[PDB]
Amino acid sequence: PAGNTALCTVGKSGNDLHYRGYDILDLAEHCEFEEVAHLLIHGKLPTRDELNAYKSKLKALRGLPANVRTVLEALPAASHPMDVMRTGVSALGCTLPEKEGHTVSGARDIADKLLASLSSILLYWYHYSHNGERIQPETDDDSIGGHFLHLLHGEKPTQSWEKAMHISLVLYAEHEFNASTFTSRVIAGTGSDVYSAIIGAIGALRGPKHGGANEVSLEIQQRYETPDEAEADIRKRVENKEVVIGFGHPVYTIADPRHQVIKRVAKQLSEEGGSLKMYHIADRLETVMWETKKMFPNLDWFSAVSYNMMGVPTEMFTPLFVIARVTGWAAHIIEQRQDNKIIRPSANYTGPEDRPFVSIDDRC
Amino acid sequence: PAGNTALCTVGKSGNDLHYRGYDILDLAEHCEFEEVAHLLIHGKLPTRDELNAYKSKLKALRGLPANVRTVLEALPAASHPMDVMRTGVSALGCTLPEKEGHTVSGARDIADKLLASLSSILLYWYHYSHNGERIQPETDDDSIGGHFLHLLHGEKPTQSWEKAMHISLVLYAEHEFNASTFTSRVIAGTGSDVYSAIIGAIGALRGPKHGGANEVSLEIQQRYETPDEAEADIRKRVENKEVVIGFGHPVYTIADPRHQVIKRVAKQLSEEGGSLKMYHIADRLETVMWETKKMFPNLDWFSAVSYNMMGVPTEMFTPLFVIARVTGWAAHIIEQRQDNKIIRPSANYTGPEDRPFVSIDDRC
Repeated sequence: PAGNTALCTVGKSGNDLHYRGYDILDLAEHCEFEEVAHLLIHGKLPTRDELNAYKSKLKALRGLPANVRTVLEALPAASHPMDVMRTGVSALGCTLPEKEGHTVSGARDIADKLLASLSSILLYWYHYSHNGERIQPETDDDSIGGHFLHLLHGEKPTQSWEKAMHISLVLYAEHEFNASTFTSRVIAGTGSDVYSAIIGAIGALRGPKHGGANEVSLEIQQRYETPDEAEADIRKRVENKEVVIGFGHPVYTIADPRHQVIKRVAKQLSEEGGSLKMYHIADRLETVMWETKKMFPNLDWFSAVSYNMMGVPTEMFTPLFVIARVTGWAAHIIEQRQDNKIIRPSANYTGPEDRPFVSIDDRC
Repeated sequence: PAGNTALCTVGKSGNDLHYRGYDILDLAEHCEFEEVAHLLIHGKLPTRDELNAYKSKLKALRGLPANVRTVLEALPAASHPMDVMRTGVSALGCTLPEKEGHTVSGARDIADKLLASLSSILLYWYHYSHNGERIQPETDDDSIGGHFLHLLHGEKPTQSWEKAMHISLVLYAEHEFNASTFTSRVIAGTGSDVYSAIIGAIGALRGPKHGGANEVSLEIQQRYETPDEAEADIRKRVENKEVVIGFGHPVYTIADPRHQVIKRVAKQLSEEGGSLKMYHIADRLETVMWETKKMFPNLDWFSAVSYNMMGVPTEMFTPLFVIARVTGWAAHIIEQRQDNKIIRPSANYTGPEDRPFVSIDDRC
């Protein structure tokens, strides 16, 4: 145990997930993502009136500073979209810096600014560099996911795509201690600013062993023409001691509770389109992965199908992880500041013993 | 048992520091910083021929890409200088990205580029934002330290200042696990890129509890006009249970071996310039902290004086710590990728026990 938290419980029964006491099943079923972002950042499920004010507040924070636009326009088309988000946030930190007091209130305002504008940072860079257009970040869209989709596709998404986006983001919002969250906490713990703690987190989430997962879940799912030929190739790959990504989890011993939710979303999204190809392939390999290895699918297995049905480019999967997870990060950064206990990390040495100094001419 | 390292031992005897088995006392007396950089990044103390080539390589790596310049130009004059580095390194990662393989050789290329240009990033921004000038970063100075001072002051430094920079930067080059180093290894343990690992480390080092203890050390020393007065106020604060920054260490139980070395450096700088007011106060307060609390001074006590004598603005203290410590971080990044073992932290839970969901219109 690396620290204390009041934020999140996962895997006590082998298959449960809670955000500040609330079940993720209930949260995914009923809440807009914004309700969950309010729970994490601002501490509680908002009333109706608290939600209205919060959604209006977020709606007005979607803009990009003139100088940030100049920063984004300078980043080449081939940039890792994660590095684009990292740079934009970094530039923003220089432009709207935290007040040197580091108030809880100030931390939340930054959280809320990042949350509203990360989509704008990504997609403004994307459309300028890829298409030569300076898009309008300040849409009339009423939700974060809906804003995302609008800015990506150049049109307002269906009510259907918006609701599924709410469910996606909620499932990804918080997950106790992991590499990115822990990083944010280590950075918060030195007395550093919110932006920096969020920027280290983003760098950790960029790593394919952490935030990359579903990018390759989609890569596996798209290899195969049919559910039969997927089955054959995977059990061939498992017999050759390959790790199939999208399966298993450190903490969970029985199931990832977010999976059943995202599978259901993927199913509806695939149906509504009229194409259940990719879904049936994922569903087959799920059965096959259990027969072969006794592994359950994690959230990153079917999120691949749901996102792709919504036309999300592969290289934007992790950036969406950042739009969702920034809410947990912001909660953890704030919690770390309040009980700023630190666990001094120390190592085990395996280098050479003390040895005499060799002079420069003496080492040739 | 957070991880294994072959890089550095700290306080095995209580007052000892080794970089790859070499004693810090020997390194600081005999090595150009470039030689310690080479030891941490490339693995060995270089032969004369290898140093000649390394310096020729670093001298030509001082440049700033056209797009990166444009990025730095958008950062307002009032940016934290650490946030400027953060942004600059961020944009550079988009510009000269690591190839997807993450080979050892490519990592060292990025560490070397970063080692050579961190000073260019910082000071191009400073002199554009503060003085309206586009400086030439590709100078003819023959050391990183000397390059820094040239771009800061607008003139080549004295030989003496150059050598003092060599020493300072050797002293700050590496220090086993700590917040910034551990952050670099967490980010690296996700399979993320060198820039991301370094950018998070910068974020951690920016916290006043970690990166800028010598800035507050300077504030302390500069409160007072005389040793006698300094002694009266600090011993009054100590009686009132105040913490005096620049004293103690979590690892060293006897002495910081880096202190003796920087004290000598600061003595020569203060004497060559003329003023000893600050030195005589720092040196006096050292005595007071010993008699009163049996606390020894750590490196951040006299490095204030020495950097001050070299005309370094206080806000550039921690940026200079980055120039030095990027060598350790880079070596630590390389190590985590080799002997890889996850991130994996866990928490104990203190939040609300499973509670019922209240639907939005029924909350109060």
